[PDB]
Formats: sequence, C-alpha cells, structure tokens
Amino acid sequence: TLNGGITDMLTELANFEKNVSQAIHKYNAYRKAASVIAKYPHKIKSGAEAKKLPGVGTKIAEKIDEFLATGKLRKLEKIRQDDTSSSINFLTRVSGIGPSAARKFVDEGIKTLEDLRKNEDKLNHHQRIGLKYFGDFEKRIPREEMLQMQDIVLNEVKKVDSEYIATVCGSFRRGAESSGDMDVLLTHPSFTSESTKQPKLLHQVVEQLQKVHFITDTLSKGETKFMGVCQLPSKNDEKEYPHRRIDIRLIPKDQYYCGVLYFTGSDIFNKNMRAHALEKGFTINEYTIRPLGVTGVAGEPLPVDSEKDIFDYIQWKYREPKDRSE
DNA sequence: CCGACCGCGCATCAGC
DNA sequence: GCTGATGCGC
DNA sequence: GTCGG
Ligand code: NA
Ligand code: NA
Repeated sequence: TLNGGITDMLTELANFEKNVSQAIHKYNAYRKAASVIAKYPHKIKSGAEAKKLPGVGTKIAEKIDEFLATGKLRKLEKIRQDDTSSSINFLTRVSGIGPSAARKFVDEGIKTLEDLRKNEDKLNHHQRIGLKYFGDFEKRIPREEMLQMQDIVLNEVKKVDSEYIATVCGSFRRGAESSGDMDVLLTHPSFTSESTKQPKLLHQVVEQLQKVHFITDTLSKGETKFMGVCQLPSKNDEKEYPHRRIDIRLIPKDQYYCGVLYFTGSDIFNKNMRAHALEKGFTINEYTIRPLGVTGVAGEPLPVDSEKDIFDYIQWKYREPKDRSE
C-alpha cells in the first residue's frame, strides 16, 4: 500500500533472479527486502532511509534512489524489453514449470500458453494440470469459500474414520480473509513416529475426497503428502467455482501439534517463538520440541498433546492463531 | 572476507 | 531394473 | 543481495 511502487519493483527483480538468473538466494533477498519495506510505516524518501532496514543493503538503496528520481528502473526496463527473459519469466507462472523447464521451452520456441497447448505432448503430468488450471490457480480464495471447503474436508475425513484428526492451517487458521490454497494436516492414532500400523492412511482420505467429487486432479501423491486440485460443488443454477490447489500432509500423531503450530505461522511468529524457546532452554522445529543441554545438545522430544503444551514448556501465554501475525 | 541463505516429499531423469 | 541427483513447489 | 561470524 504505502511503498507499493518500490515493493513491486523489488518483487519484479526477485522473479527475475529466480526465473531467469536461477539465483534463488538473490530472489529471497529481494523478497526479504520487499516484505520489510511493505511493513514500513512511512513513505520512503531515499535509498539511505531504506538501507537502515534489515535486508536492504547498498544495491537496493541505490535502486530506490533511481526509482524515486525517475519513477522507473532501467535494469528492469531492459529486462522487460528482452523477449527471452520475459517469456521464461512468464512461463514459470505455470505450476510445474520452473526456471529450468521454462528456459528449455523458450530455447525451442515454446513461449506462450498457446504454445504450451500446441505442445502438450512435451509437458509432464503436473505441468499439464498447471496449464489446464492456469487462471484458476492464480485466483485467491475468499474465506467463506475456505470455510465451505473445510466443512467438506472435515466431514469426509470423519466419514472414513472418526479417529482421524484434520486441521486446515495457513493464514486461514489465523482468520485471514483470503487464502492462496488449502493446507490440511492429517493424523491418526495408528501412525506414530515409532510405528506405522496402517498401510493406506492418506490414500483412504484422498480416495474418499475423490469419490464425492471434491478432489478432481492429483499433482503428486505418496504415503505422507498429497498435492492436488479440488472444487466446491456448483449450486445447479449459478456459475462454477474456480478449481483450487489443496495439499494434505499425514503427520505422525506424536508430531501433529508441532506441525499445526509450524504450518499455522505466521513465519514472523514462528521465528519469534523459535527465538524465545532458545532463551528458555528449548528448541522447536516443525516436528518436535526438545530441551537443550547445558552445552547445546538436544535431548529427546517432549510429549505434546495440544498446541498449548508447546506454549507451556517455554512459559508463554497461549497465543490464539488469530493473534499470531507477529 | 566468505559461506549461508529451510529442508524435504514426490516425479522424473541420469547414469549405470 | 537399480540407486542417487535434479526440479519443483512448498 | 544482504548479513554475520
Ligand atoms: Na540494511
Ligand atoms: Na511454476
């Protein structure tokens, strides 16, 4: 909102480095810079001002100076005037098409969605799904739809086995008004980190979701992770809902509530909580919470039966998901 | 100055 | 056919 | 590209 001109620039630069330069760490630098400036409560007036922010160094400082004087960035103007870079960049918007595949397609003249449709033969299964749902995957999901989608997932999971537990996480669980996909964490009493005593725990749930025609396509599926496509049923009279990306992860039950914690976020809240654990003698990753020895050695994972248990261990007032922005 | 920069499940490829 | 590396999205 | 050891 407040510095959107700069942050659009920094994001554009980020996409370039990831997709064209294949410089993943520059991409994440530019993103880090863009997030920190999006959070800044004043109109940036100089590159020096921004440089005080963590993640803005000397090069982004001068790019801001240029952007403020001229309103554009010549480096970005050249990049956009270059047919190759813009086609590689554009093609990475197809899910399953990354910097490698996008580069290769462009090298042999496949540069547009239409070009991809002509050469569907040359796409893997994931890429074909990405092409089919190209528009729908770039749409947001309003929360009311999210709420409907959750009702379906939780009802259908329960139909396979009442002993399943399923949680939709992400920004949605924090009460976000819109989401980018649906992220479901699944667990069962028979699946602990010490033994698997059920063969097809995730399969049974994806299969039930398919048979009620909620899950429509599969991008990838194994014993513990499903990535696919779903759609809310259309109400006979009205327009169809866009197809939506959904992930479902089967997590061992002794690690489930640490998983919920980590995948609920936010990322800034995770890292402030991971930092406070350390100060009080514990380390938390996405799987466990462990005490630290006097010399920095992690002990065994502590029992966790709810989220608040993790809070109890590190002597933190419980934080409801809606209050975990920072 | 110099290396770290999230780590991992799955699909596919590369090399055998 | 096998095992390990790579691409990819998260 | 930025940071911190
Ligand atoms: Na800085
Ligand atoms: Na892509």
